[PDB]
Amino acid sequence: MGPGFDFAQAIMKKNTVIARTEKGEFTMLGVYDRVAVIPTHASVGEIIYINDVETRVLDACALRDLTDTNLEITIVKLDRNQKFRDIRHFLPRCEDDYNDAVLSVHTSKFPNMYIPVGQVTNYGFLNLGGTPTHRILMYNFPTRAGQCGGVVTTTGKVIGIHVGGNGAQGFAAMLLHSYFTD
Repeated sequence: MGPGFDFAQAIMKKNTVIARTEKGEFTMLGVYDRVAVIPTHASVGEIIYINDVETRVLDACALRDLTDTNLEITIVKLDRNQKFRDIRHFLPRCEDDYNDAVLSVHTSKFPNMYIPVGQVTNYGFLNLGGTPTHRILMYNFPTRAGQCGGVVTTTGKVIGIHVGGNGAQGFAAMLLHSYFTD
């Protein structure tokens, strides 16, 4: 409908796949080469389905900060025959608050879904499903089961992936440029 939805759509059309694990279907953001991200609660194993194709997992790393606190991001390298467009230059370098964000989801259940979530707070600590979690972003939208792995963007920035909600608020794990240096 406007420039926020335009940037979100451009990311969804080239940099997402549908990932299936034993714990469900997730929106999965591809970042560069064969490297993608997914919430750690997806429990990635040795094999994953990517757009309903059986795919070997070459590496999976559940990120934690240097306090050894959960970040809820898993970085996955896929045994896929095709690279993602490199979008690392759209990742923030530092922890920050944002205005006018969009949460975008693409699954069997929720295809071509875009949600204007508004203002995003650098919330920090969250007890997420019983697990102490850092670098959480918060937005005042009643997000639901099926939106985990959804991409959070502003115009020109890919800032996080949706990891949970409390019925009134939604929560994303930050994406930082430093996670994807090579």
